[PDB]
Amino acid sequence: SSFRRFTRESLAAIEKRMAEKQPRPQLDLQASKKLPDLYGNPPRELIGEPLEDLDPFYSTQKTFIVLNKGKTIFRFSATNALYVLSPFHPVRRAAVKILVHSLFSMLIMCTILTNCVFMAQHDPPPWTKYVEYTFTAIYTFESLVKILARGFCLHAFTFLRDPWNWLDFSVIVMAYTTEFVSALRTFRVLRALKTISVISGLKTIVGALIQSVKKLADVMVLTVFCLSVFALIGLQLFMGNLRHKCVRNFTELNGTNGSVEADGLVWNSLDVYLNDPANYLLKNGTTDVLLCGNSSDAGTCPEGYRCLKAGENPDHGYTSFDSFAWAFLALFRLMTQDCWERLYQQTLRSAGKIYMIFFMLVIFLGSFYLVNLILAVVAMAYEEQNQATIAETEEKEKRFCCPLWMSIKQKVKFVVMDPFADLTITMCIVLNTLFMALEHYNMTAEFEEMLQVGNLVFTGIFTAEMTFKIIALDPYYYFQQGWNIFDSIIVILSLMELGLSRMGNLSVLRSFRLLRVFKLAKSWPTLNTLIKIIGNSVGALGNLTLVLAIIVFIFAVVGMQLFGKNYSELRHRISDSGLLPRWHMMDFFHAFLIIFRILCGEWIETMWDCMEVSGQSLCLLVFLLVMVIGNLVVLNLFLALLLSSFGKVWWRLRKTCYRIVEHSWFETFIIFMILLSSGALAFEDIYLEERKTIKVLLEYADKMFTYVFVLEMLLKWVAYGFKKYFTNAWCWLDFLIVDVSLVSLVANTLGFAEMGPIKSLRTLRALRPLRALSRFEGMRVVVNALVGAIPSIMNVLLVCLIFWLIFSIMGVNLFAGKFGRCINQTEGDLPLNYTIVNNKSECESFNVTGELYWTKVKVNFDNVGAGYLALLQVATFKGWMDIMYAAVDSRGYEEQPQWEDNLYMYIYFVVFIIFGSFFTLNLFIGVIIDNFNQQKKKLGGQDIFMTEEQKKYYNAMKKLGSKKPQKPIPRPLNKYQGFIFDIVTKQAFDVTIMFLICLNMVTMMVETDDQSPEKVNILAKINLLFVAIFTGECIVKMAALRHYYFTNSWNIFDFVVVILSIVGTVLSDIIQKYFFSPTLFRVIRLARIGRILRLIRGAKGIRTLLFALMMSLPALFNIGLLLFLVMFIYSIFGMANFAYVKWEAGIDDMFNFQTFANSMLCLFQITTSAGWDGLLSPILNTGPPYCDPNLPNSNGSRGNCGSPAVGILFFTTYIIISFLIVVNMYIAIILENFSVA
Ligand SMILES: *[C@@H]1O[C@H](CO)[C@@H](O[C@@H]2O[C@H](CO)[C@@H](O[C@@H]3O[C@H](CO[C@H]4O[C@H](CO[C@H]5O[C@H](CO)[C@@H](O)[C@H](O)[C@@H]5O)[C@@H](O)[C@H](O)[C@@H]4O)[C@@H](O)[C@H](O)[C@@H]3O)[C@H](O)[C@H]2NC(C)=O)[C@H](O)[C@H]1NC(C)=O
Ligand SMILES: C[C@@H](OC(=O)c1ccccc1)C1=CC[C@@]23OCCN(C)C[C@@]12C[C@@H](O)[C@]12O[C@]4(O)CC[C@@]1(C)[C@H](CC=C32)C4
Ligand SMILES: C[C@@H](OC(=O)c1ccccc1)C1=CC[C@@]23OCCN(C)C[C@@]12C[C@@H](O)[C@]12O[C@]4(O)CC[C@@]1(C)[C@H](CC=C32)C4
Ligand SMILES: CC(C)CCC[C@@H](C)[C@H]1CC[C@H]2[C@@H]3CC=C4C[C@@H](OC(=O)CCC(=O)O)CC[C@]4(C)[C@H]3CC[C@]12C
Ligand SMILES: CC(C)CCC[C@@H](C)[C@H]1CC[C@H]2[C@@H]3CC=C4C[C@@H](OC(=O)CCC(=O)O)CC[C@]4(C)[C@H]3CC[C@]12C
Ligand SMILES: *[C@@H]1O[C@H](CO)[C@@H](O[C@@H]2O[C@H](CO)[C@@H](O)[C@H](O)[C@H]2NC(C)=O)[C@H](O)[C@H]1NC(C)=O
Repeated sequence: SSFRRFTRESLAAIEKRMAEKQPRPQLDLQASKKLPDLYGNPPRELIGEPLEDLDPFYSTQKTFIVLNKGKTIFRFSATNALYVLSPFHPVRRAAVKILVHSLFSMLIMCTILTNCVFMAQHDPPPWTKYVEYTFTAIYTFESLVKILARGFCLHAFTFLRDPWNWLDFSVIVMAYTTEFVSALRTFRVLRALKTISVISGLKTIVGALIQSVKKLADVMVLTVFCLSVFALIGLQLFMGNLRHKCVRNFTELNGTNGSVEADGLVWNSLDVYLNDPANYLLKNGTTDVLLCGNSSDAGTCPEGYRCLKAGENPDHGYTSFDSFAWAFLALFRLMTQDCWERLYQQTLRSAGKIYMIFFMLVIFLGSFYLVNLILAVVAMAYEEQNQATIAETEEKEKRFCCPLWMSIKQKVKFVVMDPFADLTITMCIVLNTLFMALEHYNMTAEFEEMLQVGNLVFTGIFTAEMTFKIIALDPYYYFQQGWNIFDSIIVILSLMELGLSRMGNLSVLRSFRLLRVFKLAKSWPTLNTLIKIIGNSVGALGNLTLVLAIIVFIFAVVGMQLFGKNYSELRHRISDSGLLPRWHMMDFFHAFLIIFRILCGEWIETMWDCMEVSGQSLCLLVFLLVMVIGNLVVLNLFLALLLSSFGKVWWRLRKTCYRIVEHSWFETFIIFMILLSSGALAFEDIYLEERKTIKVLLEYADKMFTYVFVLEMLLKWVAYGFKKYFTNAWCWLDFLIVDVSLVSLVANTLGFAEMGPIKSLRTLRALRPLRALSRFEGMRVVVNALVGAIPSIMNVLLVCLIFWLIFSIMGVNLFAGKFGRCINQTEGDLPLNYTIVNNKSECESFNVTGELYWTKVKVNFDNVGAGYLALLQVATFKGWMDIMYAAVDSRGYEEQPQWEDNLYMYIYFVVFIIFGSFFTLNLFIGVIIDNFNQQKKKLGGQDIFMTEEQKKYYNAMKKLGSKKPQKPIPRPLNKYQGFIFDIVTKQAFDVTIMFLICLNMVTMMVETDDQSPEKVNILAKINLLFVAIFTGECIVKMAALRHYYFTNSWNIFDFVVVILSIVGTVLSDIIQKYFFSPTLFRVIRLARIGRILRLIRGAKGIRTLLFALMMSLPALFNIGLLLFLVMFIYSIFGMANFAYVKWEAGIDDMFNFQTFANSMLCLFQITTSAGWDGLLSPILNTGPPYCDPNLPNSNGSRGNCGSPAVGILFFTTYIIISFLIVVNMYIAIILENFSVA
């Protein structure tokens, strides 16, 4: 009834309606949406035909509606298209019929996919010109349909009205313009964006992505403000420090126009001499110029070398603090924590070791807090649209031999359904995934046969279960749920591998039997959650994954044809020695890998190579665009998955010691000893034997510490009950520590020192700091929080252990003994060509001069135990470079590697990261969030990481943030004071002050290392004007008030910053006429960022976000008290174990474990899980030709080798322990951010 064929009388009626016409359309009637069944199913004769409009909102105007077989509402234009085409024209009727046809949409979709394939081919064949013409013809043909059906721009719903249709018009007009330097074809890849327009599902997701980034202006402004403020701090502190180089010593010849000579050569001038790169000193191992510093903490050049400022720069010239432009980039990289340890070591080496305080604040105030603030908002923004989407569903519902065969069929059915049969199958699955885990590199004939024989017996059992199941219930009913389907495909996949094994030279399908371990999800709940996370990404979140896949492909082909030509021609400017670059862009597969590497968080490493090849300006835009856009989609996908898927004497003495134990003076006495005993541990450096008076003093102190603590335990034992002491977990912790100390002391006095087990027990003195946990309530409440999560953490670790067991066994099968390289020690650690040494047999054949060592990668796939460490390094993105490089080079069993031979081994590492590092991490954070949410509810809706006293202060300080607008200040009746009051209280005065802050902020970015005296004087004069006017505006605003400086707390911040600026601006003039400050002048110069910090008053969004950090300050302090204690404990472990190790990649002469100061620097670097692979490598190696045992050492030890056993345990546990504590910090801000919203 409602639907009818369009008629001219109906058009005239709509005209009359518009006539007397000269407040919201219905959601259910919007375009590209399904029509409700209330109006009725359109007849087959009316589908694809013009029908009158249904919504009264558009009834006034000339609009009409069509529907397809799928009943999608389409609103076209009824006004004359192109001024000649009436809506009733037969050609227009044919055009609109083909526009709504679902077959037409599939035609465009298939064409785009074919075009996307043809755009990924570098150096296309010359016959593709017709294909480009055909794609141009098709795209113009479908574009002409829109013009022939809707108009061009004139009437409401038209072609160039929806923003997405501009893309099609731009593509066709640009394609024809090209048909009417060759790098301008990069615009043709925009045809891949048309996929989003074709699929209606993808369009809404893109709209959701824009909304997510729209709710980020306050955070993005704060992020830019924080980075710019920190850049000015870094600029004024390390201005030109990175240019320090160990220039060779020289002497100046007398006369001869000031010529300078080297040891044997002569240079014309000092400028020419020093700028030469052949007289510097390269760092050991790497090809890096060794930085230095005149400070007492920075590095030192060896004999014959001196520290001089002049030089080019580190990292080809792109890593410097000389200008604000470089300072911003060098600190945005710190914000992302992409290779930040390289800048961490370079700045400490050049400036000094004390400057790690600056890196601590940048990593916290700029990286840890700000990135988490970004992630907190995206989760908040998604929760807002998720609620609305669910709300739109709620309102929709409110409105609305045969008898023998049968006899044996039921008999086997009885056996199959029996629960013991299923349990044995699960037990068989567990054994099968464990028997085949007994795979290593150096096998034997018997072991390989036993493992091979075990394959058929396990495969044969599964076939019998499948054979019995297909006949038991029903052949058709057997398929049913996918659990039965999944078993069928896997069991027949193994049979294909076994049948192929007769000719199976390349057998890898046997590694797919591990997928049967997923059958354990029936009983395991956590395994089910992991499957649901993966299923949601391909299921309900299919569109979001498709958008990410589409975006990654586009950025892969954008860079392939933009930098592909330059990479091939200028490969020598980025080649290691003489070969191709490892990460180039001349091929699509390598182009995609760089995009994937950028998504993983490593961008600047490949940015330097591209900037040195193609162009600095262009490479900066593309690499940063994929960094912002790529992470925005990935973070949206990661957060979407997480939220969607989730006698009287005895009595008398007992009372006396009870009183003394409970006395407060006793409690602080023990705390004093706990801190002192922990402090003396760090004193045992490698120079202890040199200091004769400190080694005996520490030994006496150790005796006193173990005598006081024993007395304390005895007093508690006598006073408190035996059950009371042993029922307290904290008291048990102290009991073990003292027991270890007592055993070591009693063994030393017994004359049984320096033995095997006793000497290992002395190292366990590093657990002495653990006694401080039970005393400070700030740390005890944090420990109480992580103890409650131990059952939840253990469940996730088992699932990740099973998930990583599949990849480790599969990785062992793919690579086992293929990581061996026959290196030549005379040259260096460089694999040789196969034209000389082909395998291990040939390497030993030429082993006549004793210089060919068949070494192997320290972290490799030789067995499941060794494979677990490699997966950990790959998943953590630390040290994975040396794994993929040695894996995409494998050339068979015990064969010499070749450049990119077996190149597609990169796919194995990419898939693992998507599954074992992305989805696995998503499961862990989801469980931890769920667990700690339960603890908050269990505790009574109170913060978990906060003490009782801190709660009072935080609650009291929370009320301080209440906005209570006070009454206006009375006008002073001094005429002149009243006049200045009127011109000051006006808000326009604050705008002028705010404008002056930006000008002062701008004039500090002009600072550069190459500062001429004329530029210095002009800037000094400009600063003098700024400090004068600011004092003037402070002296007139205060003059009007004169009695209420206490109120408006921002009015005291500017008063002290002006006084500080007044002190600074007069000391600088004094300093020029007084003793020159070597480094104190930098501080007073740098103390001017207070003016920049005055912008908080005028920014509401910035102030609110900063208020959340102040809320989370007491919570973060408690968590950080524990992390530093753990870092302190591990540092003492490092000095006792990893001292006197060979200096190598991660262990320089300044970042070793010899001293507490040096070990503290290393552990802070590993706290962010950065560069832990580089530090682990010098411990893993043992024996020649890498290490050299039987080497004399000062502290009794011998040999500079490493300990692979404890070296792996030390770094693996600390990486995990730090991550849990860091995660505790990530959510503490989020909960505070959610509450403050
Ligand atoms: C090719 O041919 C060479 C020479 O025959 C082989 O090199 C030897 O390989 C064996 C193992 O197969 C090594 O034996 C090991 O020796 C350890 C004791 O240390 C020995 O060398 C120490 C000297 O230091 C060496 O390394 C440093 C660098 O760290 C160099 O600067 C030195 O020049 C030395 O090369 C000394 O203490 C002393 O010489 C020791 O003998 C021992 O702890 C191990 O258990 C093992 O027995 C041997 O050291 C290697 N070199 C020597 C001296 O012969 C090479 O393996 C062959 N490669 C193949 C596979 O073809
Ligand atoms: C964050 C994540 O990815 C990145 O690092 C990353 C960096 C830049 C851009 C994008 C991503 C991690 C890499 C691996 C990891 O490494 C430790 C340090 N990181 C910070 C934490 C992660 C995640 C952790 O849950 C953990 O992953 C596990 O699979 C499960 C539990 C885990 C503790 C186990 C051991 C190491 C893990 C194994
Ligand atoms: C730098 C940063 O590291 C990370 O946690 C981190 C996490 C993820 C990625 C990268 C890095 C820190 C986060 C919190 C911290 O504790 C953790 C350990 N680090 C080394 C030191 C920081 C910073 C410190 O200034 C400190 O922050 C405070 O808020 C103020 C002073 C502080 C000493 C107090 C106690 C602990 C702090 C509390
Ligand atoms: C994630 C979605 C929105 C896709 C984003 C794609 C853009 C990052 C690409 C698409 C087209 C590209 C442009 C295509 C062509 C050129 C011309 C090029 O200059 C030339 O004249 C060619 C090179 C030369 O000869 O020097 C500079 C880069 C630029 C603007 C490219 C910049 C990067 C663009 C905008
Ligand atoms: C009963 C359940 C709770 C046991 C859980 C054990 C797991 C925590 C796994 C994870 C990693 C495993 C380790 C991985 C590798 C090895 C090396 C393995 O020794 C070798 O085969 C040498 C390998 C080499 O160095 O080449 C001995 C077992 C061990 C310590 C494994 C012991 C069991 C571990 C700790
Ligand atoms: C290992 O590397 C060296 C080069 O560092 C190869 O060349 C030898 O180098 C030494 C020292 O310069 C010369 O004295 C020899 O005459 C060189 N031998 C030659 C010509 O090969 C050395 O050959 C390599 N080791 C091998 C392959 O035995």
